[PDB]
Amino acid sequence: APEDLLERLLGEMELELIELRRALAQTIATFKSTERQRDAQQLIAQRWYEKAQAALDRGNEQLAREALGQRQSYQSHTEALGKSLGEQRALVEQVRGQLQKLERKYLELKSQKNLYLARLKSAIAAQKIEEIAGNLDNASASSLFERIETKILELEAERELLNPPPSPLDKKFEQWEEQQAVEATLAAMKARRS
Amino acid sequence: ALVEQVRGQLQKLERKYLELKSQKNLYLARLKSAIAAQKIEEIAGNLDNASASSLF
Repeated sequence: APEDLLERLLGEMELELIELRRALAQTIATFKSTERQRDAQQLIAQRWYEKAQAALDRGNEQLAREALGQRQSYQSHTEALGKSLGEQRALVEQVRGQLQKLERKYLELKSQKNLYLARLKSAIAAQKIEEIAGNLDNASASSLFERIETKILELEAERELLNPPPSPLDKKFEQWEEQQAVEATLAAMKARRS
Repeated sequence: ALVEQVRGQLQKLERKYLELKSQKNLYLARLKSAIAAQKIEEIAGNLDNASASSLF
Protein backbone atom coordinates (compact mmCIF):
# COMPACT_ATOMS: atom_id res chain seq x y z
CA ALA A 1 0.00 0.00 0.00
CA PRO A 2 2.20 2.85 -1.25
CA GLU A 3 -0.23 5.54 -0.06
CA ASP A 4 0.27 4.45 3.56
CA LEU A 5 4.04 4.70 3.11
CA LEU A 6 3.61 8.44 2.54
CA GLU A 7 2.48 8.74 6.15
CA ARG A 8 5.29 6.43 7.28
CA LEU A 9 8.07 8.17 5.36
CA LEU A 10 7.00 11.69 6.31
CA GLY A 11 6.71 10.47 9.89
CA GLU A 12 10.38 9.51 9.84
CA MET A 13 11.24 12.88 8.31
CA GLU A 14 9.64 14.44 11.39
CA LEU A 15 11.12 11.91 13.82
CA GLU A 16 14.70 12.92 12.96
CA LEU A 17 14.09 16.52 11.84
CA ILE A 18 13.30 17.42 15.45
CA GLU A 19 16.39 15.49 16.55
CA LEU A 20 18.44 17.78 14.31
CA ARG A 21 16.88 20.59 16.34
CA ARG A 22 18.12 18.89 19.50
CA ALA A 23 21.61 18.57 18.00
CA LEU A 24 21.65 22.28 17.17
CA ALA A 25 20.96 22.97 20.85
CA GLN A 26 24.23 21.36 21.95
CA THR A 27 26.28 23.25 19.36
CA ILE A 28 24.85 26.64 20.33
CA ALA A 29 25.34 25.80 24.01
CA THR A 30 29.07 25.25 23.50
CA PHE A 31 29.28 28.69 21.88
CA LYS A 32 27.93 30.25 25.07
CA SER A 33 30.14 28.09 27.29
CA THR A 34 33.28 29.02 25.37
CA GLU A 35 32.35 32.70 25.53
CA ARG A 36 32.00 32.41 29.31
CA GLN A 37 35.64 31.32 29.60
CA ARG A 38 37.04 34.15 27.48
CA ASP A 39 35.78 37.02 29.63
CA ALA A 40 36.72 35.12 32.80
CA GLN A 41 40.33 34.83 31.64
CA GLN A 42 40.10 38.41 30.39
CA LEU A 43 38.93 39.49 33.85
CA ILE A 44 41.88 37.72 35.48
CA ALA A 45 44.17 39.69 33.19
CA GLN A 46 42.01 42.73 33.94
CA ARG A 47 42.46 42.11 37.67
CA TRP A 48 46.21 41.73 37.15
CA TYR A 49 45.91 44.74 34.86
CA GLU A 50 44.67 46.73 37.86
CA LYS A 51 47.61 45.55 39.96
CA ALA A 52 49.77 46.05 36.88
CA GLN A 53 48.19 49.50 36.64
CA ALA A 54 49.20 50.02 40.28
CA ALA A 55 52.35 47.91 39.83
CA LEU A 56 54.14 50.89 38.28
CA ASP A 57 52.37 53.31 40.63
CA ARG A 58 55.02 55.15 42.68
CA GLY A 59 57.53 54.00 40.04
CA ASN A 60 57.72 50.37 41.21
CA GLU A 61 58.57 49.13 37.74
CA GLN A 62 60.52 46.15 39.11
CA LEU A 63 57.41 44.52 40.58
CA ALA A 64 55.38 45.07 37.40
CA ARG A 65 57.87 42.85 35.56
CA GLU A 66 56.57 39.75 37.32
CA ALA A 67 52.94 40.87 37.05
CA LEU A 68 53.13 41.66 33.33
CA GLY A 69 55.21 38.56 32.70
CA GLN A 70 52.46 36.61 34.46
CA ARG A 71 49.61 38.13 32.44
CA GLN A 72 50.97 36.96 29.08
CA SER A 73 50.35 33.41 30.29
CA TYR A 74 46.67 34.43 30.24
CA GLN A 75 46.64 36.56 27.08
CA SER A 76 47.77 33.60 24.97
CA HIS A 77 44.73 31.65 26.15
CA THR A 78 42.51 34.62 25.30
CA GLU A 79 43.74 34.79 21.70
CA ALA A 80 43.54 31.01 21.31
CA LEU A 81 39.93 31.01 22.52
CA GLY A 82 39.12 34.18 20.59
CA LYS A 83 40.29 32.65 17.32
CA SER A 84 38.50 29.38 18.08
CA LEU A 85 35.34 31.33 18.88
CA GLY A 86 35.24 32.79 15.37
CA GLU A 87 35.51 29.31 13.87
CA GLN A 88 32.44 28.08 15.76
CA ARG A 89 30.41 31.04 14.46
CA ALA A 90 30.38 29.65 10.92
CA LEU A 91 29.07 26.25 12.01
CA VAL A 92 26.07 27.65 13.87
CA GLU A 93 25.26 29.89 10.90
CA GLN A 94 25.86 27.15 8.33
CA VAL A 95 23.81 24.54 10.19
CA ARG A 96 20.87 26.91 10.71
CA GLY A 97 20.59 27.54 6.98
CA GLN A 98 20.14 23.82 6.37
CA LEU A 99 17.37 23.62 8.97
CA GLN A 100 15.54 26.65 7.57
CA LYS A 101 15.66 25.42 3.97
CA LEU A 102 14.80 21.84 4.93
CA GLU A 103 11.95 22.94 7.19
CA ARG A 104 10.31 24.83 4.32
CA LYS A 105 10.52 21.80 2.03
CA TYR A 106 8.85 19.37 4.44
CA LEU A 107 5.48 21.12 4.47
CA GLU A 108 5.76 21.71 0.72
CA LEU A 109 5.88 17.96 0.10
CA LYS A 110 2.98 17.37 2.48
CA SER A 111 0.70 19.67 0.48
CA GLN A 112 1.24 17.59 -2.66
CA LYS A 113 0.80 14.38 -0.68
CA ASN A 114 -2.89 15.00 0.02
CA LEU A 115 -3.47 16.36 -3.49
CA TYR A 116 -2.13 13.24 -5.19
CA LEU A 117 -3.95 11.09 -2.64
CA ALA A 118 -7.21 12.89 -3.41
CA ARG A 119 -6.76 12.41 -7.16
CA LEU A 120 -5.97 8.74 -6.56
CA LYS A 121 -9.14 8.30 -4.51
CA SER A 122 -11.27 10.00 -7.15
CA ALA A 123 -9.76 8.15 -10.11
CA ILE A 124 -9.95 4.80 -8.28
CA ALA A 125 -13.29 5.13 -6.49
CA ALA A 126 -15.23 7.05 -9.13
CA GLN A 127 -13.65 4.78 -11.74
CA LYS A 128 -14.95 1.50 -10.32
CA ILE A 129 -18.61 2.39 -10.93
CA GLU A 130 -18.17 2.35 -14.70
CA GLU A 131 -17.02 -1.28 -14.62
CA ILE A 132 -20.29 -1.95 -12.76
CA ALA A 133 -22.53 -0.03 -15.17
CA GLY A 134 -20.82 -0.48 -18.52
CA ASN A 135 -20.23 -4.22 -18.24
CA LEU A 136 -19.51 -6.38 -21.29
CA ASP A 137 -22.75 -6.35 -23.30
CA ASN A 138 -24.06 -5.77 -26.80
CA ALA A 139 -24.74 -2.17 -25.71
CA SER A 140 -22.66 -2.21 -22.49
CA ALA A 141 -25.90 -2.09 -20.47
CA SER A 142 -24.47 -3.92 -17.44
CA SER A 143 -24.72 -7.23 -19.35
CA LEU A 144 -27.79 -8.16 -17.29
CA PHE A 145 -30.49 -6.24 -19.18
CA GLU A 146 -29.50 -8.17 -22.31
CA ARG A 147 -29.66 -11.60 -20.68
CA ILE A 148 -32.95 -10.69 -18.98
CA GLU A 149 -34.55 -9.87 -22.32
CA THR A 150 -33.56 -13.32 -23.57
CA LYS A 151 -35.47 -14.91 -20.69
CA ILE A 152 -38.52 -12.75 -21.41
CA LEU A 153 -38.27 -13.55 -25.12
CA GLU A 154 -38.02 -17.26 -24.29
CA LEU A 155 -41.09 -17.37 -22.04
CA GLU A 156 -43.32 -15.29 -24.31
CA ALA A 157 -42.31 -17.58 -27.18
CA GLU A 158 -41.86 -20.76 -25.11
CA ARG A 159 -45.65 -21.05 -24.85
CA GLU A 160 -47.06 -19.34 -27.95
CA LEU A 161 -46.94 -22.77 -29.59
CA LEU A 162 -48.74 -24.21 -26.56
CA ASN A 163 -51.70 -21.97 -27.46
CA PRO A 164 -51.28 -21.51 -31.22
CA PRO A 165 -52.75 -18.27 -32.56
CA PRO A 166 -55.44 -18.35 -35.26
CA SER A 167 -54.04 -19.24 -38.65
CA PRO A 168 -54.12 -16.55 -41.35
CA LEU A 169 -57.02 -18.42 -42.94
CA ASP A 170 -59.16 -18.93 -39.84
CA LYS A 171 -58.01 -15.46 -38.81
CA LYS A 172 -59.06 -14.28 -42.26
CA PHE A 173 -62.33 -16.13 -41.70
CA GLU A 174 -62.48 -14.89 -38.11
CA GLN A 175 -61.77 -11.39 -39.42
CA TRP A 176 -63.90 -11.91 -42.54
CA GLU A 177 -66.63 -13.48 -40.41
CA GLU A 178 -66.10 -10.63 -37.96
CA GLN A 179 -65.98 -8.21 -40.89
CA GLN A 180 -69.01 -10.02 -42.31
CA ALA A 181 -70.69 -10.29 -38.91
CA VAL A 182 -69.75 -6.70 -38.07
CA GLU A 183 -70.88 -5.80 -41.61
CA ALA A 184 -73.53 -8.52 -42.14
CA THR A 185 -75.27 -8.70 -38.79
CA LEU A 186 -74.57 -4.96 -38.80
CA ALA A 187 -76.16 -4.95 -42.25
CA ALA A 188 -78.96 -7.00 -40.68
CA MET A 189 -79.29 -4.34 -37.98
CA LYS A 190 -78.76 -1.67 -40.65
CA ALA A 191 -81.86 -2.87 -42.54
CA ARG A 192 -83.79 -4.33 -39.60
CA ARG A 193 -84.26 -0.96 -37.88
CA SER A 194 -82.91 1.47 -40.48
CA ALA B 1 -8.85 22.58 -13.63
CA LEU B 2 -8.94 19.48 -11.42
CA VAL B 3 -11.87 20.69 -9.32
CA GLU B 4 -13.75 21.65 -12.48
CA GLN B 5 -12.83 18.45 -14.32
CA VAL B 6 -13.73 16.16 -11.41
CA ARG B 7 -17.09 17.85 -10.82
CA GLY B 8 -18.15 17.21 -14.41
CA GLN B 9 -17.62 13.49 -13.92
CA LEU B 10 -19.75 13.50 -10.76
CA GLN B 11 -22.57 15.44 -12.41
CA LYS B 12 -22.70 13.21 -15.49
CA LEU B 13 -22.33 10.01 -13.46
CA GLU B 14 -24.97 11.10 -10.95
CA ARG B 15 -27.53 11.58 -13.73
CA LYS B 16 -26.85 8.12 -15.14
CA TYR B 17 -27.33 6.25 -11.85
CA LEU B 18 -31.01 7.13 -11.47
CA GLU B 19 -31.53 6.57 -15.20
CA LEU B 20 -30.45 2.94 -14.84
CA LYS B 21 -32.63 2.49 -11.76
CA SER B 22 -35.77 3.47 -13.67
CA GLN B 23 -35.19 0.70 -16.21
CA LYS B 24 -34.37 -1.75 -13.42
CA ASN B 25 -37.92 -1.78 -12.04
CA LEU B 26 -39.43 -1.75 -15.53
CA TYR B 27 -37.55 -4.86 -16.65
CA LEU B 28 -38.24 -6.46 -13.27
CA ALA B 29 -41.96 -5.76 -13.67
CA ARG B 30 -42.01 -7.27 -17.15
CA LEU B 31 -40.13 -10.30 -15.84
CA LYS B 32 -42.66 -10.77 -13.04
CA SER B 33 -45.60 -10.50 -15.44
CA ALA B 34 -44.13 -12.80 -18.09
CA ILE B 35 -43.05 -15.36 -15.47
CA ALA B 36 -46.01 -15.25 -13.08
CA ALA B 37 -48.83 -14.73 -15.58
CA GLN B 38 -47.12 -17.29 -17.81
CA LYS B 39 -47.18 -20.17 -15.33
CA ILE B 40 -50.99 -20.34 -15.24
CA GLU B 41 -51.19 -21.46 -18.87
CA GLU B 42 -49.06 -24.53 -18.13
CA ILE B 43 -51.64 -25.30 -15.44
CA ALA B 44 -54.71 -24.77 -17.64
CA GLY B 45 -53.51 -25.86 -21.08
CA ASN B 46 -51.85 -29.09 -19.99
CA LEU B 47 -51.06 -31.88 -22.46
CA ASP B 48 -54.46 -33.19 -23.57
CA ASN B 49 -56.44 -34.05 -26.68
CA ALA B 50 -57.92 -30.54 -26.42
CA SER B 51 -55.42 -29.10 -23.90
CA ALA B 52 -58.18 -29.08 -21.26
CA SER B 53 -55.81 -29.52 -18.30
CA SER B 54 -55.42 -33.22 -19.18
CA LEU B 55 -57.72 -34.12 -16.27
CA PHE B 56 -61.12 -33.54 -17.89
